Amino acid sequence: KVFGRCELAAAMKRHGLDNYRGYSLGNWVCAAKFESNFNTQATNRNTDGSTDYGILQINSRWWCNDGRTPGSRNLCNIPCSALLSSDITASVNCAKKIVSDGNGMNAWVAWRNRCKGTDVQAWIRGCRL
Repeated sequence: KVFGRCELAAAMKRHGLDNYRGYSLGNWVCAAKFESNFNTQATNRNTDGSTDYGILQINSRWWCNDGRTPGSRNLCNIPCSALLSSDITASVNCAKKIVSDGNGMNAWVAWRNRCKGTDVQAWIRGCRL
């Protein structure tokens, strides 16, 4: 599913991401934009052989099982394919764990490089939330 911007913001808000570990909603929407272009089915292979899955491009090295990332963990206790569903529940719950791991949103390199320090509130401008 490709979410609309305000559609995704609402879903993220419902699932409790708005100010989760202090990160306003627009941080999460901005991250989603640059990680997946709001596409739940997005996948990307990393150089180390791990793969990123879903709207927030959650990596199989640590967070989900895909059966093909040697020596990896599955800390969200989910198959990586759950991260591609049109229902973002698994992506959001897993993101909660990731952002809690000590580096906050810096865990998402695109957030650090493209969102951090910008006017992220723009991402939710005009949305009925």
